[PDB]
Amino acid sequence: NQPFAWQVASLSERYQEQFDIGAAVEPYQLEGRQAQILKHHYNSLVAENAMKPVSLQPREGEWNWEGADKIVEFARKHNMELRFHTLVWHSQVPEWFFIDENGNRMVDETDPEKRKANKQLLLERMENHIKTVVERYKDDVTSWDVVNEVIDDDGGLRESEWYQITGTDYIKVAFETARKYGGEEAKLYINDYNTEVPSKRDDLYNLVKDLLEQGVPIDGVGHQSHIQIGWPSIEDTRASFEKFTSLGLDNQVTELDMSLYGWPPTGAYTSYDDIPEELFQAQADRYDQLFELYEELSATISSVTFWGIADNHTWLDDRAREYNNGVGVDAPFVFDHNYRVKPAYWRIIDHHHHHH
Ligand SMILES: [Ca+2]
Ligand SMILES: [Ca+2]
Ligand SMILES: [Ca+2]
Ligand SMILES: [Ca+2]
Ligand SMILES: [Cu+2]
Repeated sequence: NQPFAWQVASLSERYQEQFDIGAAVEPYQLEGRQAQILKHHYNSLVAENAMKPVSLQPREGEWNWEGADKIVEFARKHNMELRFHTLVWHSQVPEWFFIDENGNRMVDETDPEKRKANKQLLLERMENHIKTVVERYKDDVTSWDVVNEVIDDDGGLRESEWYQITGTDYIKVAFETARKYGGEEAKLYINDYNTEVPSKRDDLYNLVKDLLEQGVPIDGVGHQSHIQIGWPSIEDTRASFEKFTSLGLDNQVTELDMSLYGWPPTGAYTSYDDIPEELFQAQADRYDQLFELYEELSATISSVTFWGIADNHTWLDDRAREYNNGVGVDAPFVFDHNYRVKPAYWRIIDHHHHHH
């Protein structure tokens, strides 16, 4: 039976001078064993939910800073980098953004003069959101996820309310506004998932190149990295990192977890004790290879952030229950649901270098 995460060598120290090791957190996890785990193993942090647009400005001019501030205060106290998730997103965004001064839905507007008015009103609202946030946190944040999931899985830009109302300008303006209030040393990222899929990678590459050629201040690309034990391939991961490095962009892994399952995640285990040890071994093998890659590419990667700390709190539990009639569990980390280390931990902390 394995030792507890507080009883073993630090992950962040293992990867000193290669990349920071981060976790996504909620304010209420900043106590007890999870706080202990954070200090011991991570040197970087991101708010799982406290800094998303809906959390911070749920109605116009009503600002909810308290939870965000707590994460910032803990990062200050314990010398952790802080990434900001997220300034602009089609999801988890208040609907008040997309309603005009008459109470009408901007997406439904038909007359051109009013569509242009709506685009300017929406960009002003977006710019004000970003200005207030960045002015408040600019000295505490070291990477900004400026826009999140702007590329569609079937080829284009995502046809969200932002896109339908502003076209591509909400992206140009979010970056220019972040740069303006954040200063030159703010690092501005575009974040997305399935960046390893050739066709999505290319669409992001095209967007970003095009934005860079227009002088839009993009410093890096964020790779959410919601992966599985058998997908995506190391080769495809490698190709993705290198394509963006070729534009002179930093890469960060922003939301790493490795599901035990495929897609859709049926049929999930309903108990942690039901998970076979061969599956955990496979997870360890894959993490080893993944972190060997990261290391191969560490000049191109500034930060690797897991989307949580230990298996007892993961959005992947929700997603298992969503696809399995409300029951089901996932175990995507190197620390288990009781905070004990898993086979994956030993395989990413180790100094093995014999290749495979
Ligand atoms: Ca750092
Ligand atoms: Ca690095
Ligand atoms: Ca779990
Ligand atoms: Ca290893
Ligand atoms: Cu190995």
